[PDB]
Amino acid sequence: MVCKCDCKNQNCSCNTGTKDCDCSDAKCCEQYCCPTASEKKCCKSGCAGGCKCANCECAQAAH
Ligand SMILES: [Cd+2]
Ligand SMILES: [Cd+2]
Ligand SMILES: [Cd+2]
Repeated sequence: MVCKCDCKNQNCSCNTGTKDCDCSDAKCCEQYCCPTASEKKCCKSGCAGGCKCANCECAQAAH
């Protein structure tokens, strides 16, 4: 329920893009791995860096 910004990620509804907590309408304060997963859910949320999903910015070869 809202991230209130000031998270441990980037481009996650904060003072660096959108207005304030605009990402989704239920969750956002998650621990993403890549910038293409913050509000793209390009990969399963929870990746603490270097996951495996090649479909995301982490690489290029599907997940
Ligand atoms: Cd991932
Ligand atoms: Cd990803
Ligand atoms: Cd990743």
